[PDB]
Formats: sequence, C-alpha cells, structure tokens
Amino acid sequence: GSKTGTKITFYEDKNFQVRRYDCDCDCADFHTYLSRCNSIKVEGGTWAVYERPNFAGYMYILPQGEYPEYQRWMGLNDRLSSCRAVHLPSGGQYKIQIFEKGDFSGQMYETTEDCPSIMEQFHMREIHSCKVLEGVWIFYELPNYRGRQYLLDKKEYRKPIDWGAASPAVQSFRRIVE
Repeated sequence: GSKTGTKITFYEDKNFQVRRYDCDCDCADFHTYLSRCNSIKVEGGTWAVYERPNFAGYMYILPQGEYPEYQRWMGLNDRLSSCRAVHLPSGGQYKIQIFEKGDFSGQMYETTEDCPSIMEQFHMREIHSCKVLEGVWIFYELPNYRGRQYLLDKKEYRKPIDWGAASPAVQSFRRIVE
C-alpha cells in the first residue's frame, strides 16, 4: 500500500549492530534470531513488545523514536521474547477517568491533559482503577514518563493489575504523539 506502517529492529547489543534485521512482520517470537534483546529502532508507529511469547509478558511501548541504547528506551533487563505492531487510533481528545478506589468509587478525575506526576495534579501516588478512557494511553510506573510502561488495551480495568500491573503502583501519563 504505497506506504509504511512501522519498522522494528531488535539487536543483542546497542548501536543497531549484531545479527539483527530491518524488515516489518509478525512472528511467534523473534527469539529465533536473537534470544535477549536491547535497544531498538522504530520508524513511524509504535511497536508492542512482550516479555514472553504469544504477546504475553510486560508491556513496553516504543513510539516513533530512535533507541541506540537500552537506556533510551527505558528498558528493565533486556528481556523480550515477543513483538507485535501497533497503530495509533484516530482522535484528538484523549480522555482518561481514574478512580481512587478499585471498585470504581471515591474521588474520580476526568479530563484530557498532560500529567507528569499524579501525586501532584491528582494528588494520588497510586490508582486501583482506570476505567474506560479513550483511544489508547500509556501508563508509567515512575514519574516524568519513566519506569516500565503499560499498554491500556481495552476492556474494563476493574483492578490495578487488570492492565498487567503487578501492583497498583502507577504514576502519571501522557497522550501518545507520532
């Protein structure tokens, strides 16, 4: 389709070296070309990488940006056994509704906007429920948009772990921009 979606490249080392590739596709696990993987290279689009095969395990988002080192992609332990392509949904409002309680109760905040530290704008250091929002938002464990991120697919986050979160520990967030 006289166009390109997104190109992901995984290498055992940094500087885009080793025995990596440079083609877009979908497979069970790129672990066939290289077990562990570090830095990456994305050209237009956000690729979703899972810790375990079958799109299962953690959730790392890589938006249009170059990552020569595992320090530029805010990684954890060069752990990746699965990869998939992700496209940004149409829109321009990005609305999120967070609940102080998991059972959708307490002080809830609604509205779009850039949020650096929740424990600042919303005065909350954690969230037990995020409920339905809009399009797709990224969750960061650490403030300033850092610490293993989480991809809020869909469904209803009845609990903090619902979005693959080991704990209700979650910071602010920010709309995705290509």
